[PDB]
Amino acid sequence: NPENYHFETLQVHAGQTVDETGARAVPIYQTTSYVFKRLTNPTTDVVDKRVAALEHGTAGVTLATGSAAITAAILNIAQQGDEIVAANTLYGGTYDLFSVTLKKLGITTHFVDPDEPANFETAINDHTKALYVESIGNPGINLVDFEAIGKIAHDHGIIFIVDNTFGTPYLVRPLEHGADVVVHSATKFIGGHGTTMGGVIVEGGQFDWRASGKYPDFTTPDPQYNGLVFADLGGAAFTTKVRAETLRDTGATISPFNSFLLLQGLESLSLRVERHVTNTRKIVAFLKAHPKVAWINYPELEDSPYHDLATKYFPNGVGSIFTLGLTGGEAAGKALIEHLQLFSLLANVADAKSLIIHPASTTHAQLNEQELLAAGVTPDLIRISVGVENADDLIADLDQALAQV
Amino acid sequence: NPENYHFETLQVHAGQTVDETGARAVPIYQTTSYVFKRLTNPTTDVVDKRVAALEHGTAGVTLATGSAAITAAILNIAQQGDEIVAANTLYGGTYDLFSVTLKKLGITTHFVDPDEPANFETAINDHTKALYVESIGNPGINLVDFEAIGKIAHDHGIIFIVDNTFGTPYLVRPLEHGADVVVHSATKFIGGHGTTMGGVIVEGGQFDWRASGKYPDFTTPDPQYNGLVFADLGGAAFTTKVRAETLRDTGATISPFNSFLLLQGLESLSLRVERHVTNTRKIVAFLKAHPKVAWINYPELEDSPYHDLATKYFPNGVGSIFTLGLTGGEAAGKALIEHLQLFSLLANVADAKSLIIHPASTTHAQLNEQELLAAGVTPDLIRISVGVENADDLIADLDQALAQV
Amino acid sequence: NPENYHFETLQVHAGQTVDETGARAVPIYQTTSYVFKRLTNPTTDVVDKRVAALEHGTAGVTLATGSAAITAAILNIAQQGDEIVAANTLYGGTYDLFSVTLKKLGITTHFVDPDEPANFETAINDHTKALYVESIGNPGINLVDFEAIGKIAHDHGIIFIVDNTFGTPYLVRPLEHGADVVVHSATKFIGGHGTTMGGVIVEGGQFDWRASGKYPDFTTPDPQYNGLVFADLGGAAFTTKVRAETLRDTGATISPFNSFLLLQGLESLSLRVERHVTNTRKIVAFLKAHPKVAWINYPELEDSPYHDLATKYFPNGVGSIFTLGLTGGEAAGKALIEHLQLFSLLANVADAKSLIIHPASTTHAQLNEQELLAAGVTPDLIRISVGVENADDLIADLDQALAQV
Amino acid sequence: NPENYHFETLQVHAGQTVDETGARAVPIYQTTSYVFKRLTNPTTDVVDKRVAALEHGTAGVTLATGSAAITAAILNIAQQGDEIVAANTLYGGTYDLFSVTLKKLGITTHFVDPDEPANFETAINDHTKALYVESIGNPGINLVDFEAIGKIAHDHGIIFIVDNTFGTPYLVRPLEHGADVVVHSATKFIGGHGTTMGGVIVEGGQFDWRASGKYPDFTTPDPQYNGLVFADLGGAAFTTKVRAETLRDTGATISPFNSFLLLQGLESLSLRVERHVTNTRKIVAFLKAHPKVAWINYPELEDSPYHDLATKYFPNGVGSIFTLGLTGGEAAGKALIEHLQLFSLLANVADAKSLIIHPASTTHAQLNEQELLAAGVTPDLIRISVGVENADDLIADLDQALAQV
Ligand code: PRO
Ligand code: PRO
Repeated sequence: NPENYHFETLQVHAGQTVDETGARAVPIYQTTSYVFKRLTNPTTDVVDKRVAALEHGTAGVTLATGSAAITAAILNIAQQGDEIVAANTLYGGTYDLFSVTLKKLGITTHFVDPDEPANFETAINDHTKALYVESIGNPGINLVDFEAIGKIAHDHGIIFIVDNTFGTPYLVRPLEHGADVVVHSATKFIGGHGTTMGGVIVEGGQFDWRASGKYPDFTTPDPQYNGLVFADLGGAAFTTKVRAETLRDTGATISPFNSFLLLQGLESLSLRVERHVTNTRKIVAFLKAHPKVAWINYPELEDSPYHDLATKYFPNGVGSIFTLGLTGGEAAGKALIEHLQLFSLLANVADAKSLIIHPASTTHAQLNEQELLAAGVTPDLIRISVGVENADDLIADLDQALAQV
Repeated sequence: NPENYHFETLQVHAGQTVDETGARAVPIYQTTSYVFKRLTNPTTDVVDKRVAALEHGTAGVTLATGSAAITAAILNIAQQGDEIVAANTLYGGTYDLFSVTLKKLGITTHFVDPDEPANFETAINDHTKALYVESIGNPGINLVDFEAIGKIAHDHGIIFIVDNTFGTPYLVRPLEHGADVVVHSATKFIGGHGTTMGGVIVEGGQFDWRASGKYPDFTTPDPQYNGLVFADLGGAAFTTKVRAETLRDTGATISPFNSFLLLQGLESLSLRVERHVTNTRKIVAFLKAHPKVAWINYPELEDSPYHDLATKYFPNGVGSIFTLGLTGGEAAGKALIEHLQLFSLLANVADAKSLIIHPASTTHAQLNEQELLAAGVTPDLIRISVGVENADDLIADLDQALAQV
Repeated sequence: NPENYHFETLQVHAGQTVDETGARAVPIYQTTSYVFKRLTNPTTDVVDKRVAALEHGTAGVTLATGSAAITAAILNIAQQGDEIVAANTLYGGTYDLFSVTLKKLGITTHFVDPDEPANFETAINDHTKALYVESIGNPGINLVDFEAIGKIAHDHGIIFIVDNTFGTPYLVRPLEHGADVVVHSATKFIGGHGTTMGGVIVEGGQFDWRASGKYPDFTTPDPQYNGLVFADLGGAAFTTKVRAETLRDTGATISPFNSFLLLQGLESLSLRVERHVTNTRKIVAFLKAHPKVAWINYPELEDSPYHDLATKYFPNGVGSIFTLGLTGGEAAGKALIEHLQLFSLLANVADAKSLIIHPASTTHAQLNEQELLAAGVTPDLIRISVGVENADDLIADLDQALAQV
Repeated sequence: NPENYHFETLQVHAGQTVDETGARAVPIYQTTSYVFKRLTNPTTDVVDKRVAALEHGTAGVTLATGSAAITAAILNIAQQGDEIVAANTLYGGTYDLFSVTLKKLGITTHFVDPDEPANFETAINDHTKALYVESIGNPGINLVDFEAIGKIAHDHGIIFIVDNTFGTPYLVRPLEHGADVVVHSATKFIGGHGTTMGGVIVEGGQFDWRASGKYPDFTTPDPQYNGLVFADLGGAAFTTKVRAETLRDTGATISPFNSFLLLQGLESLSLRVERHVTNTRKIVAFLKAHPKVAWINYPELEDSPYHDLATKYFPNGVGSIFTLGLTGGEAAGKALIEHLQLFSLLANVADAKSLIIHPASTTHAQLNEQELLAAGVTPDLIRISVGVENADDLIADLDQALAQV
C-alpha cells in the first residue's frame, strides 16, 4: 500500500490496473492459455492482491473454495508424519478435513480447548507444523487471543494460521495480531450475495523460515524449480509455494467468472459488513430483552465470556452470525423457524439475505443429545446469520414469530 | 409490497421467488426459448419487479440500456405527428435522441427552461403526448418541481415521464410526486460498479387512460393481441404495451447475464448510495472552503438556486454528481485533471470508483466557447462523480492536485 | 482476409488478436467505460469483424437481437416519408416491425410476391430507400433470385438488404450476389445452442452513395460529427452510421457476455451447419417417401419450384428448417407432436436440439382459416427445425410417432 | 440411456431436463445454497450425467480441473501406505502429482513401460490400489492395450483408471474395454475452445468391491454417513464417495458458469472431434511426405508400432495431437515455429485453434539433453495440436514455414 490508502479505497482499487484498451472494469479472462511472447489469470490476480491488501498482508492466492484454500495452506507446510494443533471448536467442514481426509494422508491434528492459549503449547511436539484457529468460532461464536497464540507458535518456530471467514478484514486483520497466514471462504462475506464460491490464502511476510529450521522445503534449493529457494521470495514465499506445488498438482483453481464476482463484492465489502453488524447489534438487543429468549451467544455482549477479547480485537463489531436458545427449548426453536417470513431456512451464512437454522431438526437431525453436544450443538440451539435487509423489518418478523411459540 | 417492507428489505428480496430446486440465488436463464407446456425471462423478471417495487410503482420492464428504455417509453405513447415537451437541460444522449432520431420519425420535441413549470404548459398543444424531465440535470445539476409539472401534465390529460437515473429510488421516488412513468439507466447506480448496461421503465398505475382520451391505442381493443385493451391491465398497462409492441418489434432486450449483475447491485443499492452521498457532502464541504474553487453546483448548498427543491424532494441528499469551477478557469481545470492520482479521467458517472472530467479539454475539446455554452458547458466547468472510496483519500487527492494549479 | 483464408479458418480466427497478457481466448470486457487516455467493446468488436469476414463483407456492427439489427438497418436509411419494398413472405416478427412499429413512424413498406423479381421493380417510387428479403423465407421456405433483385435495386440507385439468418454465411453469401447489407439474428445458427441473443449488420462496401443521390445523409458533412461525411468511410460507411446514430441514440447494445458466447458458436459454425444440413437431407428423404406425409417444402428437392435457385445459390444445401403436412391434416399434425420423444415443442429454430411446432394449434391457434393462409399457414402445416442429434435417432422418433397418427 | 440413443443425441440431450419455467437451455445456477424444503448443483449435474452417458458409464462427478479430477480419483481409493502402478508415459502434470504431492502423503507410485502389459503385473503388490494409464500418451502419442491391462487389474482385485482426455468418449470408451473409472480434463476437447477449465470422473459400475476385499472403506458402514455402505450404491459408489469425502473436504468444485460452458462444448463435441481428426489425418499425410520431416509419431501411420491398437480400439481415429522432428533438428524446429502464421505458440492442447510447441527451446529450455530424455523429449521434438481451421490453410502455413527452415 505505497499510497497509504484507507480500507474503503483499497477494496475498490487495490490490485487493479488499466490495460491497453482503457477498460475501467477488470476484464473476465475466461481463458485456459496464453501465447508465449503467464502462469496466473489476470482477473484472479486482482482478487489475490486486493484481499491481501485488505488483510495488510504481502501476497495472496485464490482457489475454488474455502475448503480448497485451507487444504492448500496445510499441505503447503505439512506432509506425512507432520502434525497440526487446532482449536477444537472448528467449523464442521474443517474438522472433517482435518480428522478424515488429512489424517488418512499421515497428518495428525490435535484439537484443543482454545479458551486457554496454553492448551496449544501443551500439544506441540517436534512434529507440529502450525497452529490453526478461526477468528470467530462456529457454532460457538467464540473468540481467541490471537496475540497469545501467535506468541506460542513463534516461540516454537512454527506458523500461526487463522481462518478469518466470519470476521472479514474489515472487522479484524489477524496478520497484525500474530498470525502468519490468513485463509478465507470468499464464498461468504467477500462475495456477499450467496452466488459465488471462492477461497483465498494471504501471507503476512514476517515469518523467518530460516531461523525456524522446521520448514526445510522453504530453505533448500528445489531442483524441481531450478534450485529456487522459496524463502528468498520474502513476502511471497508461502503463496508462491502453494501456486507452484499444491495448486499446480491438485488444481482447485477458481473460475475467472467467480473471481469477477468476488471483485464486485469486494468493492462494497465494508459497506455491507457495516450494515450486517449494525443490523445484528439491533437484532441482538431486541432478542436479549425478549422474555422467550433463554440465552444468546454474541461476544460483544457485556456479560459474554469473550467480551474482553471483543473489545481488544474487534473495534468495529463481532460480525453478523450468532446463536440463541428459546425458553421453550427444541420445540420452540423449531416453531420459530416455521413462522418466520423473511429469514430463509438453510445451512449457509453471510448472504445479503438473512438466514436461520435449527441444526437439531435439520443438518444434525440424525444425532442424539450427546452426539449433538460433541458437535457444539444443543437441542435448543438456533443459529442466525443477519443480512442487510431493513433491521425493523427483521425485528418485526422475529417479534411476530416469537408470539407463535 | 403487501407486507409493507422498507426499502432495504425490498432491494434484497422484492420480485424474487424460490424455484423447485430451492436455489437461494436467482438462476441465470441464459436461454432464448421455452418448451410449450412463458413470455418473459425469469432472471430479468426479478429486475422488473424489484426496481418497480423500489420506485413504489406497479410494474416494470427492463431493456438493454437507459437509452433503449427512454426510446421505448416515448414510442409507447408517441408516433408520427405527436409531440413531447422536455426540459432544455437534458443529458446529451437523450437530447440527441429527441432532436435527431425521434425527429426523423415525425416526433417533435419542444425544449423549455425547466426552472419555471409554466414553460411546460406554454408548449403544450393538441399533439402533446408527454412531459419529460430528469430528476437531477447533467451537467447543470439542476432540480425541477415534480408536483407542479405533474399537475400541468394531468390538467391536460397527458402523462409525466421522469428519468430518475441520477437520483435512484432511494433519494427520490418521482411516482409519488406527480410522475406516471420513471425510466432508469440501470447502467449507473443500480449496477453500481461500471460493468453492466441496462435500462428500466417503471409505471405508477394512477393514470386514467380512458378519462384522458388522448391515448386511443391504450383504450381500443387490438386484433393483434386478440381484443386486448392495454388499459384493462391497470397498473401494468404501460409496461405491458412496451413489452407487447416496441420491445417485441425493435428488440432492445437485456442479457440475462446483465440482469443477474443488476440484481447483485440492487441488493446493496441503498448501502452504496448512502456512502456516495456522505462522501459527496464531505468533498463538497472541502471544496466550498478551498481558496482555488470559484463556484460549485450542488443543490444541497444553502445558497444554491435549487436548495428549496432539495429540501422538498431530496430528504436523503441529492446524489454524488456535481460540478465546479476553479479560480484559474479553463487552464486550472485542465491542469487539475493531470495531477489527480485516485480519480479516474473518463466521461461516465455513478461507478464505485470516483470519476472526473473537464469537458472543454476532452469530450468537448473541439468546441469554441459559444458551442460549449450551447452544450451546457463553460471553459472552466469540471464534473465530478464521487465513488465509495474513503473520503479522506479522495479529499487528499484533490488537495494535492489543487496545490499544483 | 488478405492472406486468403478459407471459411473455417476465419470462423476460428478472424477479428481476434492477442492482447498484452497473451490470453489466447478473447476476454469478456464487461465494462461500461474506458479511461479517457470508447463506444466499441473489444469483445463485441471481434464479433463485428468475424461475421463481416464470413459474409465476405467490409464491416460489421452487433446489436442486442436480430430484431434490433433489422430495425437499425432500416432506420439507418429510412425516415418519415420514406418507403421500403419487402417480400411478403417475411418472418412474422419482421412483418410486425415493418407493418406496425415503423409504419407508425412514417416509413411505408410495400409487400410484394418475391417469386417474381419484377414485383419489386413495380413498387419502387421516388421514396423507396431499400429492397428487403430473407435468404430463406419462413414459413414458406422459399428462395429468391438475389442477383435479379439486386440488379433492380441498383438500377434505381437504392440498396438491397438480405436477412441471411436461415442461410448463415456458410450456405450463401448474399453480398456476393447483389446485396449491399446482410443482417443476422445471431440468436439462431451463429449462437447455435438456443442460449444467447444477438443481431449483426454486415455491409459489402460496393454501393456508391454519391452516385446514387438518394442518400444525402451519407454525403453531406454533419456538424454534430465535425463535418464527417459517412460516404468517405468507404466499406465502413453504413455500419459506422448505425453506430454513430441509431445505435448511439436508441441503445440496442449487446452484452459483452453474449458477444463472447457468439464467438464460441462462430468457432464451430460450419461444423454444426454441415451436420444440420446432412441431418435434414436424411430426414426430408425419409419423410418425403413416407405414406403419411402429404407434402414437404424443402427447396433442394428436385420437384420444388425453387430447385433452380437452390442449385444456383445454395451449393452446400438449403439449411435445416422446413415445413410439411400430413395426410391426416390438422388432427394428424397435432397427434404427431404428442407422440414425439426427441423433438422439442416450441416456436424457435436453429437450436442444436431438434424442434417442431404445429402453428395452427399454438402460436396461431386463435386464427380462422382465412386468418392463417394470410400468414402463410395452413391447418395442416408443421414446421421442423433439425438439430445435430444422430439422424437415425431422429428418424426413429419420427417413425414411431407417425405410426400412431 | 434407457431408449438406446446414439452418441450425437446423447451429447445434445443426456442429463438435461426441462424445469418448471420450460427453459430449453440449462440455467446457470450461480448459487451457493438451496432453501431446505444436497448442494449438488443443477447446472453441473447435467455435465455429470452427460459425460457419464457419453462414456457409457453409470455415474459421473465434475471438479474444477482435470488435475483435481485425477487427484480425487486417486485419493478416493488410496491413502497413506497405499500404492499405484502407472504408465511412465504420463502427462507431465500428472507425473508431478504422483511423484511430488501424493508421494509426500504416503502414496507411492511405480512407473512402468506400458508397451508391455506384463510390466503392470510386475509392480503389483498388496499395497496396490489401482492401475493408471492415459488413452493416448503424451508426448509419445503411444497407445495401450486396455483389455490386457484391465484383465491384470481385475485378476488382482484392483481397479483400472484411464485418463481419456486425449481420446474423448467419441474416439474410445475405456469403460467398455476393461477400465472401471475414466477421468477427463474437460479443459481440453470437451470445452473445445480454450476458455474453461474442468475435470470429470466417470465410473463404469462393473467392479465388485465386496469380492475384491482391498477396498474396506467401500464395504464398511460409515458412521460419518449414518452407516452408509458405499458399495451398496451400485454404479454410483465411486463417484458418490468422491462427492461425499474428497470433494466435500478439499473443495475443488467447478463454477456453475464453467459447467454451462462445458455443456455448450458437449453439444458440438463429436462434430469438432471428427474435424480435428480429419484435419490431423490430412496434415500428417502431408508432413510424412515432406522432405524436411525426419520422423512423425502418430499411431494410425502404417509403420507405427501402435497401428494395431489404433485399429482395435480407435475405429474413428486417434485424435489431433502428434509429434514430429525435422531434418534440421532443434534449430529447424525452433525456426518452424517462428515462421508459422496460423499455429499459436503455447503449451496447451485441444483448442479450436491449432497450437504448436518446441519444448527444448521453451518449457524445458533449462534442461540438458539427458534431463530432456527423462521426460520423453528430444531436442528436435515438436508437438502439434491440430484445430478445426481449414486443413488446406494449415497445410499451406506449414509448407511456407518449412520452406524457410
Ligand atoms: O454491490 C455488490 O455487492 C454486488 C456484488 C456483485 C455485483 N455487485
Ligand atoms: O458450439 C460450440 O462449440 C460452442 C461452445 C460454447 C458455446 N458454443
